[PDB]
Amino acid sequence: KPRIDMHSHFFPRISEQEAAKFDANHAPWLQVSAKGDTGSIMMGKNNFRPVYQALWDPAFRIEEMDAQGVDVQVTCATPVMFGYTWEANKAAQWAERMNDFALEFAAHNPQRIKVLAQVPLQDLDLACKEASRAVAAGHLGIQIGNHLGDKDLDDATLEAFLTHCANEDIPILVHPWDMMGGQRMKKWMLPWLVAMPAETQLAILSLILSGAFERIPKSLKICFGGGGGSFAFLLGRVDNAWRHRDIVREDCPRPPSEYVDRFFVDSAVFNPGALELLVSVMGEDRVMLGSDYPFPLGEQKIGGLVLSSNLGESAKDKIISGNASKFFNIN
Amino acid sequence: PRIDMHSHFFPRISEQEAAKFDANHAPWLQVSAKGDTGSIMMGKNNFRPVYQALWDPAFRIEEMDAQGVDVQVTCATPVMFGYTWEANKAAQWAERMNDFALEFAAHNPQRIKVLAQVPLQDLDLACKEASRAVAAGHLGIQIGNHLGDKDLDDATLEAFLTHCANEDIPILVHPWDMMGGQRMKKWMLPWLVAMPAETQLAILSLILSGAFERIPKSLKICFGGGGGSFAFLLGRVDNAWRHRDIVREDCPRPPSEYVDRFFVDSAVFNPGALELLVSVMGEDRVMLGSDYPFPLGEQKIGGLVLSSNLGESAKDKIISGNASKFFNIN
Ligand SMILES: [Mg+2]
Ligand SMILES: [Zn+2]
Ligand SMILES: [Zn+2]
Repeated sequence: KPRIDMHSHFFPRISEQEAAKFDANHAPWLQVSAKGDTGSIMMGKNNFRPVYQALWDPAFRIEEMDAQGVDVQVTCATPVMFGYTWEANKAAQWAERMNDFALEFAAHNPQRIKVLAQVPLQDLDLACKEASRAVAAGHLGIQIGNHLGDKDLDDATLEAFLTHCANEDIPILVHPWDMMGGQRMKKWMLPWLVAMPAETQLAILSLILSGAFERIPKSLKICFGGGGGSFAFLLGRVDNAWRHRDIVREDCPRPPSEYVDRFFVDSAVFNPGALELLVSVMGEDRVMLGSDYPFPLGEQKIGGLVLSSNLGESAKDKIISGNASKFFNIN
Repeated sequence: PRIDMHSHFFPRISEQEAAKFDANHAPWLQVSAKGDTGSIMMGKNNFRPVYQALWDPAFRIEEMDAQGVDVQVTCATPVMFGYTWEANKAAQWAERMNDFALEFAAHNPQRIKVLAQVPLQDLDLACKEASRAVAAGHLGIQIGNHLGDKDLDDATLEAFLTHCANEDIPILVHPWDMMGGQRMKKWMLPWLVAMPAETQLAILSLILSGAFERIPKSLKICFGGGGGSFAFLLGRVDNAWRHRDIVREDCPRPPSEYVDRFFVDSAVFNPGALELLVSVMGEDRVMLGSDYPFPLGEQKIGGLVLSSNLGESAKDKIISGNASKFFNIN
């Protein structure tokens, strides 16, 4: 009965040169200090965002997985690696290259470290190919971004991808990215605080209200990050709209709240009360422990929030261990 | 007693009276022969179908009797903001609407009270208009968090709040639609996603910019629709403030400390969500709002509060207490 944290990130050892072979303006790459303790994700010549050793160093990662008490970690690509705006073939190469890095990262000790794969989601055919290929090679599932430009999960291209995954029994983690807002949310990390949970909610409602869950096989294992954003809280607002407006009701047959039996969320909500509403809405079976390691905005003491909760001992075990062992079939 | 502090009206404006300001941007009210329906018209195009309750105080009174609702605070439909029009035309528009709300109210000023609207695109015009209208009998103001082309929180908006803080003008802040552009086209998603989020953004903008430090605690200000997702996501904000010096930069106390500087209405449509809202705002800072008459307003006004596991003093505060002191209503 170990701790399994199923939402962490990594960034591969890519040089400006190798990145430039893909796109000297848009391919992210990794610059490490000469010491080797600090580092920066770089976009072309520009500095994207400063980072640290646990993101790229698998040996170093463990030592922190030890002091935190985490026994198995699922990790996946930092969202800046997605490449959804690039040209299909170039992106398909990129995903493959990235997914091999993830295996090299993982293979250092593939018992405590599982990976998820990225896919050229702008191109359905290549995206399925990469998903299958990658899982067959070791990955325990896929992580995708919650939208693709003006396409939300209700889009047929994205509904088809989910359907491929269900049929192939490949678990998906859905991550918000490329946040809405435009020029309204520069300061104070507002995009992490306002737009990310809104993106996630939108993803979730898009599946539910479009009807998608009626068409997508119940075998689909799908998980949303950040506790489903602000979903659980505004659900009542949503049922109410379904109950009193035909246009909200058109493509959605059952009341939206019944659909929480079709997906999973992570536990990253940062507040005991918020976590108790979340479990209430989702059930102890559908909530998995996620940290967002090693980003500053993640919980510094992984598992801490759940562990301190006024929750059943069985509930805690599930969220901390049980649910992801099933979901990702880690054993 | 029982107060509804969140609701709307629209005026009996003809196409021609509208035409004066604009015959294609100023909205007007079309009414059927069997005056039970009709709709808000923009130019000559149907803008939105509208039930008789949205005008006619008489009819509303009778619905206010069915619904056990003793007093109602009602303000403009966001359509008639016009925070995009030229500063002066919008001040003249603002002027008229605020009179319309006064004739609407002069049909039962015990049971019907109104807030005014401002030409927020111009600080002075908006300031003056505000002072005038409360003096005219409006119990306060409703503003959006937007202008249509605004960025939601700058030193300008802060200045306005300060004016109202000083002249004791109470404020209801009401959310905008457009955040997600060419997305959210179906299922009323702007109402379900964009609006909650806008409202959380308005709140967090006051808190993280440090505005509450520079604003007189006499500021009386309420956020619509439960504060959007604010209460549920507050944990996330505190965590950021604690681990990112940039979040902390202009915010000297943890953001959750500032909940004593503002109010929220209770429309969260769910008992579990209402308990959490209360746990965060405290029973003293949540008021009963229905968003009547709109289809997405609560249908049985008060029902979620009345039917809850809150205390009994708690319920009297939400139903009655808070709104009495907030607006000054006895
Ligand atoms: Mg589309
Ligand atoms: Zn993440
Ligand atoms: Zn409203």
